[PDB]
Amino acid sequence: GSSGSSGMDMKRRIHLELRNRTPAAVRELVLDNCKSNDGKIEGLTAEFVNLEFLSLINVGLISVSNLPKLPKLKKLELSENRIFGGLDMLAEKLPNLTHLNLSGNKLKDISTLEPLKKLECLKSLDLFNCEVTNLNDYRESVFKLLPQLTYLDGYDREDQEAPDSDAE
Repeated sequence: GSSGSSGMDMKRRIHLELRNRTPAAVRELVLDNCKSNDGKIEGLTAEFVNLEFLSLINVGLISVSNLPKLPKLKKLELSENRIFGGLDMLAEKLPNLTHLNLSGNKLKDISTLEPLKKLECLKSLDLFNCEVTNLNDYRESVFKLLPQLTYLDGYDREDQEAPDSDAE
């Protein structure tokens, strides 16, 4: 509720929130400081279809198959996760995924963004705290693979940091 409490299964928490109103009537819901089941979302329900803002950090997740079909959700905050690879389910699940943070994940290669080529909407992305960031010309090793990408690590092609307001 008011005082952030840790050590609570996803579903268990999500419930405390729904108490306000249907899970399909919500728009912004931060599911941070929660406990997932062996890295398997056992709460998030497709009902969130409406939801647009989804914050997932320090949740200790490894799988991204459970993720419900969210054709609306455009922003997906993901950090401090154990996502090594297999970012394909996101291409189909979130076909309109524009905002996606991949800083901190267990991505130590470029192939981890192979299935990301399908998504021609990804405007902004972050891959900080990753071995891939070290790879030779990593900045280019990502652009060449993902042409649709406009922003990389905050900065854009012109090497100009992203905006603050009125940002789609």
